[PDB]
Amino acid sequence: RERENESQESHGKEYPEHLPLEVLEAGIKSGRYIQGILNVNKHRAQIEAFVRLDILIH
RNA sequence: UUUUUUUUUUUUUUUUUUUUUUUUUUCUCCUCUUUUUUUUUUUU
Repeated sequence: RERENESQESHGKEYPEHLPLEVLEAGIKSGRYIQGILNVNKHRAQIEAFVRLDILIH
């Protein structure tokens, strides 16, 4: 019963689609976007992703 | 004492041409474990 619910609450997209750069120019300048390097743990490497300014990406 | 006649190896040579490696399939796919990540230092 789960199966149909998880498979029909997934539709036909897997990842957020990207977008242009001038957006990122502005989003920086206006002050709503930080940007740094990104590393990963290695015991847990599918979950524990960090964004060195640390932002936990789950 | 046994004369005379019954052809034979197809004729021909003095014709133009402006293309080009290959060639045509097989789907989506659960990466297991002390961690933040250590870090100066000196002898190459």
